[PDB]
This record gives sequence, structure tokens and C-alpha cells, in this order.
Amino acid sequence: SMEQVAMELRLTELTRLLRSVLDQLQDKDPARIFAQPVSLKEVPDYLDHIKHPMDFATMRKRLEAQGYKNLHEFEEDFDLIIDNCMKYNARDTVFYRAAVRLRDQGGVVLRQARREVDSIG
Repeated sequence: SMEQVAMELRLTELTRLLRSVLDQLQDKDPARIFAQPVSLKEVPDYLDHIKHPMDFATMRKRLEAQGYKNLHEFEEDFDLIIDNCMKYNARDTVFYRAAVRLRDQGGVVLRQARREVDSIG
């Protein structure tokens, strides 16, 4: 149907905008602390602590499969990155502090993304 195509074009355009959002958020992690999944070879107990691991490479895979239907879903995954790190790592660590700075800086980006998503539809 033409209606299915139109919905598919809207998903494609959302995917374009989410890719640019993802790029912008990941620039706020210049240490690449959140670039890849926590390695279970190197942190073998991680899944005892963190039930839903997340990282920017894993988000990028989902994004490229057009797997985010709306901005809320994408933000959920970004918040997991931050929130998982702030639980596993203590306050006095470079990891925790990196998460705080990514959260604070990414808030700005996400604020205008929400306006763009609403605006363009």
C-alpha cells in the first residue's frame, strides 16, 4: 500500500535524524568510554550487576536496521548507557565522571531533537 510506503519513509527520515543525534552524542565521549560493549571477558561479573548493557556501537546497529520507532526508544538506550555506568562505577572514577558529563552535554542535543521530531512530525 501507499500508506505503508509513507510510514516507511517517515521511519527512514527519523533514522536520518537519529543518526545525526547519535553522532552528536558520541562526540561528547571523546575518551570513547561508551563506544563498545563492556567486555565479559574483562568484566566477567558484569551481567550480575547490569541487566540491560548498552553502548554506542550497539545503538548504531539498531539504528541502521531502522530499529528505533520513535525518539523515546532511542533515548531509553542512551539513558541505559549512562545509568548502567553510574551504578557499576563509583563516584570517584573516570567512568562515572564521564557518564555525568555525557548526560549533561547530551541533554542539550536531545532537547532540540525532541523539538525537531515533533516539528517535522
